[PDB]
Amino acid sequence: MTTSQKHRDFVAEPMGEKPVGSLAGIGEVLGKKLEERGFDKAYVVLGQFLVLKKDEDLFREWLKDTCGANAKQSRDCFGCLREWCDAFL
Amino acid sequence: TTSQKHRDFVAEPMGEKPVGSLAGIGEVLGKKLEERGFDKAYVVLGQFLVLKKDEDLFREWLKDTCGANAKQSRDCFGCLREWCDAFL
Repeated sequence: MTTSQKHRDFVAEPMGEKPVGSLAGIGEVLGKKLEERGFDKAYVVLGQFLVLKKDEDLFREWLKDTCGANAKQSRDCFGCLREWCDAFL
Repeated sequence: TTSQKHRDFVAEPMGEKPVGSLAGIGEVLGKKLEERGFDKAYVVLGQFLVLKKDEDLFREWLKDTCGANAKQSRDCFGCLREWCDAFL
């Protein structure tokens, strides 16, 4: 396995009310910016992922535009949501 | 109370179910939702989640987007709310 332990912890269980910083790739800096834009719980970011029909390009650009995520951060966040959905949705 | 359609939806993961699997979303509403990009039930769940599960704003969005009446929007909200309580 090459994923983070943090990814593995997120994808191992339903997310409930977990904060946005529980997502892989979302450190404290990106998490604060997301919270300031209203994306305060991980499920709100899941919602955007789903409204974009799980499209990697659109979601990763949305994250870049919304909190300044770089390529690795947005890839990690996308992959964590994608695997969570494959497990639970 | 609730329909069997509702109970069937809240009983299991929705996967790739079409938008018409949602309680309240009949033939006409489903067509108008597909026309606007909401072709799968999970895309509507996405909007419910982006709106932070807010009942008034979600039901208003659904009326604005596909013409759902009060019963239809109530049914659709309730099935997404109960699905999330079971699975999210």
